[PDB]
Amino acid sequence: HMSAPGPLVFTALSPDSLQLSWERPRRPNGDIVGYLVTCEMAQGGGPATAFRVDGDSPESRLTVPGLSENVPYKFKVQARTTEGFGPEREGIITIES
Repeated sequence: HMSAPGPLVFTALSPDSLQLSWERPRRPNGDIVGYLVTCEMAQGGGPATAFRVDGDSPESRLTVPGLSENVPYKFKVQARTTEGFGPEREGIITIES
């Protein structure tokens, strides 16, 4: 999926927050203007948080708070282009300590 963001890289910062990073799509389908990051418990049924990332970068980083430990979170990152959204890159992360 070359139009999708690179694989998500999770850097857990604390019991309740992590940094998510991703490389821009190797082959964007359109002009990337930002990203959409959506976070929710992987098990579903939970609240989702959407983060609108403004702009593009070879690698983008986002700190995502309001998490918890021992709960897998599913992150979905899509490039925002001038024409729409690119395909999602998904990544699941659990923070333990």
